[PDB]
Amino acid sequence: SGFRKMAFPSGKVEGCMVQVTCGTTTLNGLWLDDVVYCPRHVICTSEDMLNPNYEDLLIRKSNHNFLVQAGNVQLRVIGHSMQNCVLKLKVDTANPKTPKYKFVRIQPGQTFSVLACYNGSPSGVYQCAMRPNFTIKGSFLNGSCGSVGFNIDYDCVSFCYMHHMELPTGVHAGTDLEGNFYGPFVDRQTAQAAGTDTTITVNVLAWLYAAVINGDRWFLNRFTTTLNDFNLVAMKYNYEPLTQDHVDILGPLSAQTGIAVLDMCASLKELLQNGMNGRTILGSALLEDEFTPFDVVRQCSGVTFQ
Amino acid sequence: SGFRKMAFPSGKVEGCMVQVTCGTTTLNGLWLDDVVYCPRHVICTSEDMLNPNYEDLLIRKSNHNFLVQAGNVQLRVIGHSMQNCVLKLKVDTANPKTPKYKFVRIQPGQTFSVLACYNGSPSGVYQCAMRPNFTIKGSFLNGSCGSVGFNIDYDCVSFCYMHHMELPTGVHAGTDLEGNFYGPFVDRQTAQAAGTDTTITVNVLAWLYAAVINGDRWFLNRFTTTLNDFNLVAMKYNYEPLTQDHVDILGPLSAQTGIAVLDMCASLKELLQNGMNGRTILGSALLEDEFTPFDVVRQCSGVTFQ
Repeated sequence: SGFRKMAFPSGKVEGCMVQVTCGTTTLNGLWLDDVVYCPRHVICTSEDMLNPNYEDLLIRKSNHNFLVQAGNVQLRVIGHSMQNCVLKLKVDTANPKTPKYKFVRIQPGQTFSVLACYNGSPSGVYQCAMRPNFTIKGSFLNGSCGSVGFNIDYDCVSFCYMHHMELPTGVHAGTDLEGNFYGPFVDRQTAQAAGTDTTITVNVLAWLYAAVINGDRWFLNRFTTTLNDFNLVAMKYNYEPLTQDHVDILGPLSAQTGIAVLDMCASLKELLQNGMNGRTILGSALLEDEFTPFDVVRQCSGVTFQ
Repeated sequence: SGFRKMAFPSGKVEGCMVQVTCGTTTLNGLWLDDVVYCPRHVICTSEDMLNPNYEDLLIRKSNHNFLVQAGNVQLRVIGHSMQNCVLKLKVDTANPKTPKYKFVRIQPGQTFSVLACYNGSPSGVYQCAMRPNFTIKGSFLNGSCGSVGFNIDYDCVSFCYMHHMELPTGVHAGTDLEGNFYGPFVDRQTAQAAGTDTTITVNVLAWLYAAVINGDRWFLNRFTTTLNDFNLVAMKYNYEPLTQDHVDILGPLSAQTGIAVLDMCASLKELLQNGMNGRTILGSALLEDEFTPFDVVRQCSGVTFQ
């Protein structure tokens, strides 16, 4: 029993982290096979970030201008190219620790683990979600760009995020591993403001199922609802509209607990309208939305990775 | 910016996890040098757990009765001994992935990372604290015993916890790596109830400093207090008494923010008496007590491990 915000084991990703320095800027890179991936703003000074022309700035950079260090050893850069907002630095040595991996572009509402790194060295691991406004609420200081987000299915690491930017409001923006930003954000130090931080309804419901499986049952009420009636309440509280696709995804948790999805929706509706009255659910005083239905099943079934 | 519940990178510990089977019971072991450490209740059936005589049960076990598997390969058990509540299984091969390590017995209030494992395979990593009642609030299913808790300082893993038991109330109990339980708990399936779940005051204060460093400043008030006056409020709310030792430990965070420790205490006192009025601090609707002052400094300074 017990339900915790749980990250994936990070060892497979630790073995891929390197330090990348270009001129005076140092950040992290991801070394997979004979390629190191990093944010293209490694080529920028802080002055450059205000209005960078990346193609022009890149002209002044050769292979030998990218210093790549894995622990205490250099890697030799034999080619480089810009793909969207990432650089691909070809090195002469394939990473002997390369795991099985894929690059995936995730949907808003999906979760992943972040290995926060500085100077190519892992500092910590935590769980994030891609918010509906395409930001993430991470923990990133200077030096952390190029840290990655990932999921693991057995022995395959699916990389889905690379950190690039901190917005003036303290939330975070980045790209997939093909270098395309999530949402409308750009790698320029400008006025970029995030849209509404909407709550991920299907994730709240999954977490309520996790609470029931763990004995936290006080919020179960005598009511049910419909999708359209629930969504009238979802909209007022800045919750994502619940769809039939979401109902289908919650099917297994509904079967395990014997609580119909729409009955759980009516419980959530009462929590939104009445608050929690100073009570807690799984040790939280607010409605948690960064566990997916898949996250709940994994943590409740003990799925492992090798 | 951003502050997250952050675990240590788990790769150094992943390489030490093995599966231990004795008879029909399978759990996890920790392989360091040529010794595998695991809970002694690996020798018990579920019936045995009601009133086990471990010395008697162990008589019926020989080296060859302990099946130890690292991934897909057996390890050969060449000796075994009981130390308190752990078994030490001597194997004929030193773990080639053994990190620099120490065994430490932690104090209540200190935090650590848990690598939850099943059948010797890591499933996830999360952050815990040793509660003042000597329980931990973890996430452990059947199969998870022998999972360990640890801290890392640079390249040295300090192992501090091994999971043994789930209490009927759903909280968790275990030992240090010398096999001595934290608190009064025993490895027997009996009525063991936890004492008061007291809040770790020095950790709440550290987290309030983390909030200020991140721009969450609404709870700063115009008041100060004294240790004795604060502790009159701490006692009413089941908070640990704050001591001068705690004040000294918070010194660096006080210096960085310019907020005197006793001024932060008066802010906390108002939060305890008035509640948070539906507001949040670092995304939490309650007062968080599982970050130590050291955890805050590390996460706020970007300390790394290699």
